[PDB]
This record gives sequence, structure tokens and C-alpha cells, in this order.
Amino acid sequence: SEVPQVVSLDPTSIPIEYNTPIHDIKVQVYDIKGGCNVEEGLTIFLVNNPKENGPVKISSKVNDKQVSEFLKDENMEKFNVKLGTSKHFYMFNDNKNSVAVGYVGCGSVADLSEADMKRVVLSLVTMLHDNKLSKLTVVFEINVDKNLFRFFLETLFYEYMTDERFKSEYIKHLGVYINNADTYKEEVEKARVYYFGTYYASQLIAAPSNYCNPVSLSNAAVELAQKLNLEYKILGVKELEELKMGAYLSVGKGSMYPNKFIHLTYKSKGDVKKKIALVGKGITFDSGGYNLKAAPGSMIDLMKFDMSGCAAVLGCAYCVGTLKPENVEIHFLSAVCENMVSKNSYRPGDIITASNGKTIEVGNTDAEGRLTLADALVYAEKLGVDYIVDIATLTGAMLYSLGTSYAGVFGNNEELINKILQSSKTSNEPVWWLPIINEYRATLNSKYADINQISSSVKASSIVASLFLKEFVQNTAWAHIDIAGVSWNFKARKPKGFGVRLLTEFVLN
Amino acid sequence: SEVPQVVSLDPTSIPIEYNTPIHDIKVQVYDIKGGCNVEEGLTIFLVNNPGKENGPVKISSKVNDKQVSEFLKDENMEKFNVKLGTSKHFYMFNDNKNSVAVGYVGCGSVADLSEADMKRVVLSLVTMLHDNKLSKLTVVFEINVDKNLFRFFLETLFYEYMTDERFKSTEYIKHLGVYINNADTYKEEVEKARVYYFGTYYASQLIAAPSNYCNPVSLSNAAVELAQKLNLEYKILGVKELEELKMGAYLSVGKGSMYPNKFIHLTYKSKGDVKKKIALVGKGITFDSGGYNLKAAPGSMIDLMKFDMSGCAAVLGCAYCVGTLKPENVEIHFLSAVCENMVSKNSYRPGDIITASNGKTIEVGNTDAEGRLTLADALVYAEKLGVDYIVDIATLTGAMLYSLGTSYAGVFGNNEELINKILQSSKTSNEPVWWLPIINEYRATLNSKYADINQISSSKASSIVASLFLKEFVQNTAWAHIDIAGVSWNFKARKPKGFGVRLLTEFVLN
Amino acid sequence: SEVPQVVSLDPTSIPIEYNTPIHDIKVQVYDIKGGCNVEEGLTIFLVNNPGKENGPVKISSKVNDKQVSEFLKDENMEKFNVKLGTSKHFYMFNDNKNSVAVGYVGCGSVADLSEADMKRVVLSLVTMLHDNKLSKLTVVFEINVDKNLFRFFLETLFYEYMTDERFKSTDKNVNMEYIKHLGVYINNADTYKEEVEKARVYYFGTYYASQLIAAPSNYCNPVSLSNAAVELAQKLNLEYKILGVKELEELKMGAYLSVGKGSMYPNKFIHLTYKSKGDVKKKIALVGKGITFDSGGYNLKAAPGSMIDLMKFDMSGCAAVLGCAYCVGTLKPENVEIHFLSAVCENMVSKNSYRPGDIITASNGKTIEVGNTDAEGRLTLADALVYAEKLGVDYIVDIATLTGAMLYSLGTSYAGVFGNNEELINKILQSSKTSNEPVWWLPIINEYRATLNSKYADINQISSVKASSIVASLFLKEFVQNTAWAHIDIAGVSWNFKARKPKGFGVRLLTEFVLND
Ligand SMILES: CC(C)C[C@@H](C(=O)N[C@H](C(=O)O)c1ccccc1)[C@H](O)C(=O)NO
Ligand SMILES: [Zn+2]
Ligand SMILES: [Zn+2]
Ligand SMILES: [Zn+2]
Ligand SMILES: [Zn+2]
Ligand SMILES: [Zn+2]
Ligand SMILES: [Zn+2]
Repeated sequence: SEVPQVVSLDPTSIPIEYNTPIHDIKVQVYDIKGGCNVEEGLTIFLVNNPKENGPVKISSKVNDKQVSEFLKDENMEKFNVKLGTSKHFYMFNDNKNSVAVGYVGCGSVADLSEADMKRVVLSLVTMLHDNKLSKLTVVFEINVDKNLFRFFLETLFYEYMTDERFKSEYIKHLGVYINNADTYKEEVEKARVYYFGTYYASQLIAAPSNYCNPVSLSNAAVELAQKLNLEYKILGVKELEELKMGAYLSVGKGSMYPNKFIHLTYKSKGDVKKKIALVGKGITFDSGGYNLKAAPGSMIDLMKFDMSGCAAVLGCAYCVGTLKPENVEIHFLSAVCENMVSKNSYRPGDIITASNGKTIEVGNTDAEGRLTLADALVYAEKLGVDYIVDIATLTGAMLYSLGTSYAGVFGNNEELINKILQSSKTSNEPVWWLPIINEYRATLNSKYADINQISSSVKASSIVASLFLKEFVQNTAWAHIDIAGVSWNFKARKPKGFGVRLLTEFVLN
Repeated sequence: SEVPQVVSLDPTSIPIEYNTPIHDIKVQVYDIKGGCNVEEGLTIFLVNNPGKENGPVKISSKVNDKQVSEFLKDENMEKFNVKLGTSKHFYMFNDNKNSVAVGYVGCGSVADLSEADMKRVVLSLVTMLHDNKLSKLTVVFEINVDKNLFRFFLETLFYEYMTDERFKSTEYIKHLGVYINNADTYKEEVEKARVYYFGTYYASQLIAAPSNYCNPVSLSNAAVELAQKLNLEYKILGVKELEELKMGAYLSVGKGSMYPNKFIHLTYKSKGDVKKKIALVGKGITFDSGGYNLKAAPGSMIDLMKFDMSGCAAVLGCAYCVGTLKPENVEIHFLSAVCENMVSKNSYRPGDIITASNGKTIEVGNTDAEGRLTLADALVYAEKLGVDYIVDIATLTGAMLYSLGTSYAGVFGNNEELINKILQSSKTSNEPVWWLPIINEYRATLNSKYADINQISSSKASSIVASLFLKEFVQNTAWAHIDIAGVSWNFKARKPKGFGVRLLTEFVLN
Repeated sequence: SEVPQVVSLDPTSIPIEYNTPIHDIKVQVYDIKGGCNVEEGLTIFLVNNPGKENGPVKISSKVNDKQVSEFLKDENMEKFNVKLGTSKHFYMFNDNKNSVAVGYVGCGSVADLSEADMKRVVLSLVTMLHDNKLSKLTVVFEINVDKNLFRFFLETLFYEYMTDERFKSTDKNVNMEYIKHLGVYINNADTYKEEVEKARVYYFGTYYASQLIAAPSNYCNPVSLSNAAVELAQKLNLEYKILGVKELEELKMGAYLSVGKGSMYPNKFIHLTYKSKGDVKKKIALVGKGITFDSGGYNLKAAPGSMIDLMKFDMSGCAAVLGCAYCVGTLKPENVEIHFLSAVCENMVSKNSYRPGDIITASNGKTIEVGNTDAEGRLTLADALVYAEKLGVDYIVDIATLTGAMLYSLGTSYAGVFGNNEELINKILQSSKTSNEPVWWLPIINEYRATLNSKYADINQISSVKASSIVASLFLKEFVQNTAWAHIDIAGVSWNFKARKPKGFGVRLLTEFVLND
């Protein structure tokens, strides 16, 4: 619980913003039928043109003569609907009050993807960050379903919010005009919850490794559990030794921060008809160990993000703990540690023993995630659960295979895999199914240990890692989500909080 | 048609073996319900034991010989186990008092065998064939296989048994017996397998041929020769017709070569009425040096890059199978933009803007991404034919080794139905393929400042970005792209797989 | 003159846009003391707030419209701040009940705008011009600018506003609509009026240079580049001469000829000349590196970071020289004779290429040991400098994308200048100040000269002292015997990586140099 320090100026906790300006925003949703009022603030129309880079056309009654003249076809024709393009103007309305009116181009395709919507939102966020507004009103002259509408709000809330914890005028009202308004009203408060779960997770990821270490991360986890009335249990070195979790403990041998195993539990006050375990990779810093990240491209300044899985899980815990779904018992697990170089570090070639008795030959100390997850997976299966889903920034190959938008899912069960893809669809956190190819299993056959940590090959590293993990689930439906490529937003230089909404939709639906 | 030379010792054709020792093998299939006869040669029993770890081998099959039956009694066989890949050889005398040889191959613990360890089963069998000067091989199936897997057994047996000695200078069986239950249903698979094998081995021959032998002219010559031995309409476009067709992307790639570009266009048409028109496109880079983006990086594998025409080989390999089996109600076009990517005073340069045959201007960012340039023009041509399906197959991106590896190929496309047909074809051909996404969000990375489009991204999903490129040259036709860069070469055996041939033939047949 | 081809689809000339939409813009400058008329298009105020960091916006120019004046009152305007780069659009009706567009661009709180600051200001202006279909732009200067800062505003505005579509076919922009009129309100307008057409000229010289650079190497080759230059000389009535290979052979330019040996394109030496109608008090030779593509040769650019796709850029010096030729040929300065020189070739990999280790002989007799074929620029420049000095000139200034080390030394904004004469260098610095193309003076360190001592040849091409920009300047110095000479290394500043396009760097610098003596 007490965070060790090297000098007195070393941080002993992660700063967390719980009450964000987003929570102060009153959201009202109206149906476009009946006309739009353009009293105060900034009003943005979401317009497309099914053709490409075509002219903007507003087709919604505006209960204001002055702003209608502005929105006349001849004047709006100036402007085009290219995805992400926007223009906003300041003017006097009938009350000659100063109002701002504009649009965001939504391309030429009727059905907007999650990527398209983000681009729509970022442009919207760009106008909000340069204006001293009181109210933002968005008019939907495009087609979006209930899930995409919620995705819109979530993304708006998340991108609008700015993290100033390590640094030394937000809108107070949000208006929305849409067709089946009464059907969309319920998605508003769900978005507000999903946003913070993601933003909460983001905060942990963005937290530098001197702030976010195994001790402070587990401490932060306990505090969240306490605020939500979740049962919690933190395993220390002595208990981990008694549980024989040698793989997980080996990775952390070289750290000044003691290993901390995070175990939260949500249990429903009804009948329990589904037990789910969520496992997140919690490497507070990945130096690579003795296989130090020194090669051109390793991105070592990166590696505080190696606990993104843990963040997604804790972020998920917030959402579930807030929404309190029925008929479920959920375990939020993370084997948290730090992978460092020391006199005490574990070595390449070392043979270590996991909690299920299997000996593992370490071939690369930078492949630390599968070791911590292995012992985490054994712990999970002993709980007697229906599904085990782990989420991890495991392999960089994901950047070459799937890139920065879609995460990969691996598994031993097609039904479980299918539930994750559906959750990807309704949460709009894109996931693609990748195969666990049994032919590669032999490359993990060690000469001295029961199994290799790695293949001698760089061929199919994400798949080989899934084969490894597969060895630590005996008789349980299990899935593995590799978020190494999608976790960090390189363009915006911040986390995405990837996985929080995905996992929440999985538990709820 | 005439291959240019630098010295008089430069080869002017690819040596091709059409009649292989496999074709000389008389194959007979009998039903197990009648007993197995021995007498001659080597007889191998394929045995498993479902539900035991490495259980004892037990023969299940009446042997029409009293004392090879006594030899095969369980007390004698309990010794031995069915561990996958395990094999033993037996010497004994039959009823007549003559010397016979018998043995077995273990098929593991799983009732339903692999696609991969059927390969190991076959590989184990071939071990028995290489160190032996046998005249007859007999295989008894005491495992259960469906119609597709049996054909696959023969194909793999044929392919692995065969040895390529075309480039060497300074004992094959003549009969194959198969004992299997519902033999009468399986007999139809025998000649289909032999056809599928050679189409694959034919592709293998073209792929294995070094680049001084296999160049744009000689490969195109070989394609013409194939069209003639089959009876397909054929036409080869040289530099002059290609200029008239304005195929600037394809022509740029070959500018630095001593070998003129040759576009291969074979056609199979059924005498029936035609309900499906299909264009099959293969990447045909006879050698990929990388150009001015020279392969000087450590993982470049500059020595194996004769393999960069695997797509073309798969397409031509398919052409053999289709041309022999003569399917109904279908019209097939075999297309390949064949050229060589070299470094020269005449070679295309990084930064260059070139114009494709559909009018789109392209900024070349990397000369080693040459395949998509040739395929783009090949794809424009394909759509001009007015077909229902366009499928290209290519060793396009090295990233496939990192994504799917050396066993599974990746398939991309603009049409889910076509993707599923490729997928089904993967199951029945047993050439494993996995569906990968075309992520439209990465399309913006191909937006060039001066040309219509970039050839490459700056940025890493190179396989996905390359597919995004290709999609731009198919406007309104169902199209799929198979990236076999990772699976084309069998690194362990130091030989090609001829991957894609059987997949494409099963694709057109269904 | 005839460009050789590999296939018939190979381009045989560089496409050049001469009549640009910028030239079609009628520009008027009015005095602010008379008030601003707003009544079409978009009207933009360049605003400041001296001493208030992100301070409030306040318009201070009489607006000859009651409705627009009321809109622009301080009470309405304070909601906005003057943050440098900030911009806003306003919609309103004027007294004649017509809809007009008005806005502002923040010019910060610092009285004196830098060259970097002014560009940022302009960039924000062009954004308002893009994606909007305006017919008129009116710009109001509520800041203080001298004439060459004012001129810099128009040049940069013109340059950034213009979009190059020579190589688009199926993706030309559907919405490219240029304004037809440009209005400017400024104090003491009669003093600034002279800068307008000077800006237009400075703009095109720069854009012409940008066009040559942006043109890919299959379009822009040694032959096609010399041809456009000749066509350029003809349109300006300049004396011109292009040297082919065996004229170069019998001027014995072995270094220059070596670089092009591996190319399918013959070497072409550009020699354009401007002579004043009057008596000549200054003779100047301008020498530009003209490598239409730098592959590196047998020292191939294969290392991570070599940026081989960008190397069609290697003739930026040459382009800067021709862009200057345009400006000089148009403005017709007095008492001056200018030689515009460029030894053009392409550095390629071939059986005919020159090799590392080769000893070659320059036109002044000095033998050179080649240590790196990617150090080709100094070889072509060596012979060009000898040619230049034989012209009997007073100042020789060469401009070249010579060393990537400039990225490590000065970065992407400032070019480096080397020289053998302080008077010339300062003139370069003075022209840099008035052209607003930033240049910094770097030393030629003689102690490093010994690293060029070859065992067999008279001199080494390169060092074995990783201070490469200085070593290269030491090399170049060896081919100038008794003439004031300066060397401007633009390897770091020529290409705009963010905007993914050329800068046309050097044109305004070189022209201001010629104009001010
Ligand atoms: C340049 C294209 C990407 C193709 C190229 C290739 O993949 N080169 C690279 C390499 O071998 O290091 C590489 C591999 C994986 C990921 C990125 C880059 C392959 O040689 C080819 O010629 N394909 O047509
Ligand atoms: Zn690691
Ligand atoms: Zn890690
Ligand atoms: Zn290549
Ligand atoms: Zn290739
Ligand atoms: Zn060079
Ligand atoms: Zn150069």
C-alpha cells in the first residue's frame, strides 16, 4: 500500500480527475420535426451529399429568419461536404443576439463508420476548443442508429476533455436535434458513463511510470472499488509465492516496486447465471528487461502504456459498477508489475515455473506479458468461471498485421469469439478475428522446459503468443484481445482507452 | 518470343518436365471389404487409436494370407504405438513362401486427421519411399477420411514424392494400390488428384526455376506452350500493344529490365452456355531486386526473389487443371503482367509519377512495391473484359509472415460473397486462407500531393494498404486479392509449395 | 534538345503553368485613413494587441458602413482574442441590405512580426480562402509592417494560396475557385503600392522554382530541364547557351561528366545571361546544383533515413537559379551582368556509372579521388565553379542541396552560408534579411583541410571528420582561385516536410542580392 520512493520528490500516488467538466453538461435531445431554434451559442449541422465533395444543403426548418437566410441553398453552396471539412460563422439572429452557425461535412456515404464519425467529432472538438461558448447544438441531417449516436457523444466527451494533471471554459449545455428523438434519449446518460470509464482508463495509461507503478496502480484500483462498493482483494509477494506464481513473479524480480495482483469482483444482487473473468496486462513500464528496447523502432518512451489492458479492465469495472447489470458475477484481474534491468532481474535462458506446474524457458525478457498473463489465466480458471477474456498490449506485430484501428481477437471458443465481435459492433471499438494456427505450436516445444516462451522464429508472433496463452486454459472458453497497435493514438499523442466500452458491452449484452 | 542474351551461355527457355514418374504409376483402388493382398512390394497400414494417448496399433482388416495375418495379431502389434508420424518396417513370408515387406504409419489419437498432420502422415510415408528401390506401394486406410481429404492425400503424396532434378548435372514406384472403404465413391478422386498435383508441381517448376532461366519472355513462351498443349485461346502482349493500351504503371516497373514486358492472356471457354465469367490475375515479377529501393536490408531475402512470380505460376497452374478437367458453363481468363524489376540507367525512380491505363496518376514512393503497379494495370484490363469475378493472387507483402505466417494466406476483397467462395475453396482444396479486412480508415495515407494517389503509405499495415491501392482500380466488379507472400515458399524443404493452384481450381469448379 | 525515352509513355517535357490564377487577380491598395468599404466577398482584419497576451480583439479602422461598424464595435468583438493564428468568420448585412463576410486573423501581442510569425498569419488566411468560393478578398493591415514585410505578405499569400495540379487527372479538385480581386487597406498606401507587382514577380519566380522541384524526375531530367530553361530564356529575351557532352569534353569537365556517366540522359550545362542596358558595374555568376535525381550511385541511398524518394529535389539550387533568372529577366535591374549557371545531370546506377575510388580530372587540372558517389554535387559544382571563374566575374555564389548534415546543424528553417570573403557573405546576409529567407553564417575551418589530402590524387572528394557541410565547403573552395565566392547550403530548408511540397528557397534571396548592388 505504501509506495516506495528513491528520493522524497518521487510521486506516491496517481492523480485522478473524477469530477470532470463533461459531467456538468446538461444534455437535451429534440426531434427535428418542429423546426430548430437558434437562440444562444454554436449550432452545427451534420450534413452529407450522397455526390462527393458536393455542396452543403441544410434541409431543416430554422425558427429564425436571419439564420435561415444564412442557411439558404445559395449561400451554403459555397461549402462542401468533404469528411472533416467545417466552417462556422458568427452572426445576429432575430433577437440580435450573437450566435454561431456552421457545419461539419460527413462525406458522401449514407452509413458512417466509427472511423468516419471520429473524424466528424474531432472537427467538432476543434471548433469547441477555439470558442468561448455556453452551449453547443448539433443538428443531425444524417443517418445514425442508437449505438452510433451514443458513440458520437462518447467520442465528443472524450476528445473534448483535456488532461491537465501534470500541468502547472467548457460548455455547460449540449443540444441535439435528431429524428427519433424519444428513442435516442436513453443513450445520453449511458454515453456519459461509457465516456468516463474510457477516460478513467486513459488517465491510468497516460500516467507516467514514476506516477503509475505496481503499488500506486493497485492502490488506485482499491480506491475505485471502494467508491463503487465492489469487493476487492490485492495479492502481495508472500501470497503470490504461496500461489506459486513463478512466471509473473520472475518478470518483476528486477523492480523496486513489489508485484501487486489486482482482483476486483462485481456480483449481482439477483441470480448469478454467468461468471466472467477479465484479465488485463499490467506492465507499468516495459523496458524490455535485458532484452532492452534499444532497436530503432522499439519506442521505449512508449512503454508506460504496457498496462493498457489493466486500464481497460479497471475502466470496464467502473462502467459495470455504475450501471450494475443483472445476473452476473464479474472478476476484474490484473497481474501488475514492472519489467526492469537490475542485478535482480530475470535472465534470457532462465527456466521458470508457472502456478499450474508448467516450466517455461525464457527466450526473450521483452516477451514479459505472456508470462504475467499465464499466471493470471491460471488464477482465473481456478475461480470456476464461464468465460475468460484477457486484454493486452502483447505484440508489436499487430501494427504490421492489423495496424492502428482494429484490435485482434484470438480464442479457443467460436461462441465466445462471436460475442466479442458483436460487442465490437455495438461499442464501435473495431475488432477483427485472427486465427490460432495449431501448426505453429511445435515451435514452442522446448529442449529443456515443458514449453518455450517464444518461437525461435519472428513468423506469426501474435499467433504464437496466443498459442502460448492457450496452454494455460485447460477447460474454459477463453479469448485474447491484442491491443498493442490500437491502444495509443500516435497522431494525437494520447491513449485511446481502447477496450473499456468493448468489454462493457460484452458484459451487458 | 525470342529470349535476349548477354552471353551465348544464357538460357533461352525454362526446362519443363510434363511427364513425371508419378504419371507412370498405375493406380488401383480396392474396397477393404474383401481383404488385402500382399505378395509384392511394400504395404503400409494407416493406423490410429482414438482416445488413447499413444495407444497400441491394431490392424482391423482381413488379410488374405494366413501367415501375414498371424504376424499382424494384436499380441505381436501391441509393441508398437500409433503416435503421429511413427512408422515401422516388417519383414515376413506369405502363404506361397515368398518374401514380402509390410509396415504402418501412425495417425495419432484423433479419429479425424489434420490437414497439417495428414501432411506429416504423407511425409512419413515418403521417408519409406526414398531409401527404397520398391516396385509397388500399397496403402490401406484404417482411418476415416472424406472425399476431399483422400484427394489431398494423393496430391501431397505425389508432390512430396516427386523430386526436381532439372538443374542437376554433375527408384520410383510403378504401381500404387489403395485399400479403402467405399472405394467405389473414392475412385473418382484418383485422376482429379493426379491433375491437381501436376498443376501444383507445374507451378512449382516455374517458381523454382532461377531468374536467368525464367524471365518475362521465356515465361510467356511457356504460357503459350501450355495453351497449345491444352487448347486454350492465347494472346501475348508485347511493349507496343501495351503502350497503345496506355499501361504506364506496368511498363514503368519493367523499364530497367533487359527483358521486354509480356502480358499473358489465356482463355478457357466452355462449349456450354456461359453463366459465369472469371478473370484470374497473378503477380508476375520474375525477379524482384527492389529496384532503386534495393533489397540491401538484412531480412530482405534477395536470393529467393525468383519466387515473386508465384501468383502467375498459380494462375498458369490453374490453367492446366481447368484446361484438362474442362468444366461446364464457365469462361476463364488467365492474366499476368509479367516483367522484371531491376536496377539500371533505364529504371524507374523513387518519386516518379506514372499514369495507369485507367487514367489515374500514381506517385511511386518505393520501387520495391512494384507488384501493385503491375497488378493495377492488370486489374484495369480484367474489368474491361466484363467479368463477374476478379481474383488476383500475389506474393505482395512481406508483412504476411508477421500476420498469418507460412501456413495461412490472406484474402482481401470488396465482395463478401466472393470472399466466402474463396473460403469454401480453401476448405475443399486444403489450401488454408484467412479473411483479413480492408480498413478504409487507412485510405487517406495514399493521398498524394501531386498525383491522384500514392503508391505506398508512409505510415505499417502494408498488406492492408496495398489492398486499398488495388481497390482503386476495380470500379464496379466483385474482386478479391490473395496475398501468398508468406506461404508461397516452403522454407524448411527449400522448395516452393505451388500454393494457390488447387484453391483456384476448386474456386472455378464450384 | 530531344529527350530520350525507354517507352513511348515516358514524358518528354516538364509541364509548366505560366499563367497562374494568381496573375489574374486584380490588386488594389487603398489608404486606411479613408475608411474601408465592405461590400463584397470576404473582408479580413489583421489585428494585434500590443502588451496583452491573448488580449481582446478591437477593430480600429473606420468602416464606411453603419451596419458593419456596429457589428465590429469593441463591445461585440471582445469575446474574441488576438492569439497569433486565431481566425474567425462573421456573417452580416450592410446598409444596402446585402450579405457580406467579415473576419479577423490574430497577429499576437508582439508589435514586430518575425518571418515565421507572418507565415503563420498567412497560413491562417489561406485556410479561410480554401473550401470557400470567394470572388474577392480584402485585407486590412491594423498592424505595422515595413515594405519588405508587406511584400513578403503578398508573396507568401500567393504562394500558399496556389495549388499545383499538373499531375492530377481523375482527382483534380472540383472546388478549386480562385478569387479575381484582391483589396488591401493599409496606412501610407502610396509607399506600399510599389511592392505589389514586385511581390507578384517574386511569387512566380518562387513558384516556377517550386514547380521544377515538385516535378518528378521522369518528367524533370537533364534534357527536359535545360529545354524549359531555354524556353524561359526565350520568353525573357536572355542570351542562352546549353553545352552538350563533347563541348563539355573539350572543356575537360571530368568531374561533372563523371557524375552523369551512369545516366541515360546526356549532361546539359545551363548558361543564361542577363546584361543591363547601360554600363556594367557588377558581374555575377550564379551556380546551382542541378542533380535531377540523386540515387547515390554505387554508394546507393539504401540506409534508413536516406529519403531516396525525395531526391528529385537535388536540383533545387538550379531551380532557385532559374527562378532568379525570371525575376531578374522581368524587373530588368541596372548596371549589372548576371550569369545563371547549372551543370545538370542525373546520378544513377549502371554499368557505365563511375565508381568509388575512381580518380577523375576536373577542368582546372586537379585530380580527385572519389570516396563516395553520393557526394556527387560537389563534383558537378567544382567544374561549374571553374567555368564561372573563367567568365571573369566579381562574385560567385553557388546554391546547392549538398549535405543532409544541415538538418542536424540548422534544421529546416535556416539555410547555411559559407564563403571566402566577408563582404560577399554579409551581402548574402543582408539579402537574407530583406528577402525574408533566413540564412546563417557557418565557418570554413581550415584545420579540417588535411582530411582531404589524398594519397594518390591531388585531392579527396570527401573526408574519412564527420563535419560534412564544412568539409564540402573546403572542397569547393579548392576550385576558386582568386574570386569572392559564397556557398549557400539549402539541403535542410528546400523541402517543406509538413506541407509535403517544395519551398522554392533561394529565389527571393538571390534576386534581392542582385537588386541591391
Ligand atoms: C516494399 C513492400 C512493402 C514489399 C516488400 C517488403 O515487404 N519489404 C520489407 C522487408 O523485407 O524488410 C518489409 C517487410 C515487412 C513489412 C514492411 C517492409 C517485398 O520485398 C516486395 O517486394 N513486395 O512486392
Ligand atoms: Zn515487452
Ligand atoms: Zn509488454
Ligand atoms: Zn518488391
Ligand atoms: Zn514484389
Ligand atoms: Zn548524393
Ligand atoms: Zn546530391
